[PDB]
Amino acid sequence: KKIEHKMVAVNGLNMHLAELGEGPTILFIHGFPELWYSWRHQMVYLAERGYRAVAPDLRGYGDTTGAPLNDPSKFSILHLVGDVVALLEAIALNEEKVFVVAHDLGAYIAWHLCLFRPDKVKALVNLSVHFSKRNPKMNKVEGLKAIYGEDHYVSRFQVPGEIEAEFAPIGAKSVLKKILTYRDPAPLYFPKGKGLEAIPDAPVALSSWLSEEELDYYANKFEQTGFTGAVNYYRALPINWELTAPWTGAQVKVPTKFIVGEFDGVYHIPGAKEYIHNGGFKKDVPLLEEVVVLEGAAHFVSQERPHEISKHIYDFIQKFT
Repeated sequence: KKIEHKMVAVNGLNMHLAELGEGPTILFIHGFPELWYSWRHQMVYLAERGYRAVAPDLRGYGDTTGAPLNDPSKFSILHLVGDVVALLEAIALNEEKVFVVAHDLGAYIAWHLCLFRPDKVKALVNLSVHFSKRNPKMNKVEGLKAIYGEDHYVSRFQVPGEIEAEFAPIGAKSVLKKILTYRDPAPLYFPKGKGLEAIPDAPVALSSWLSEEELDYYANKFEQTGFTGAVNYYRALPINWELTAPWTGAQVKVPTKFIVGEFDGVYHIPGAKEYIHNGGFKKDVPLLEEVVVLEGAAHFVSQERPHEISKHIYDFIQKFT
């Protein structure tokens, strides 16, 4: 029983989907800059325990085709939730509700799926990115720029072609290696012309979870696709902010478990810890169960602590039968 791959017509895309197992569906939604492949350990673990694990490559990523790279407006949170809703209708026709597990920008998508269509989701496991209450004063790009300045990765990703040109002489493999193995709680910085020089390196032994073969899987895909599709998600943040104004004050009503690594940059955004632990998060997400912080772990928890993540998913979703 190997992982099986197929292509599915969804919301104007030809979407690549990996799938393993039979039983109730768990949809796994990857983040940046990742692929379905980031869920490899979880898919095996949950498939072995009687679930059908499905992990697509998102719009602009891997083997999923059809989104115009030159228009970041087509990577809005509304497009992305549209993709997911369409995917579910296509592949989980007889399950009114499915389990969802998501990481990073996937978790951002998943929060909005749950806001827009709670009728589709049975329970949610989100990793790294907590619910963000929409700030009426300004968009997230402006918020983060005001705090961390123009070199902050989100700011540097904004102008089309600028980050792509920065990465071009470096090559996908080195960029991915540097990002995947990053462990410092500061956000990533890409000062113009400096390549990867503003990104500190951790001791090598701390990235032993990533094999060369795993790294090559990612690098091979991104060499082909480039980074534009992925980076366009961040270029859409300003319009996402405008487009989500209808949900000011709305709660996420899906049962949820949130898990984050101690050294994850998003977890160190000013105010985030307070929001997460001191009640704000629970107020917006009333069925949020106790938050989990993984000691000694950074951003890519599914790959860095696969057993801990797989087990946390399993134990949570077992509560619903």
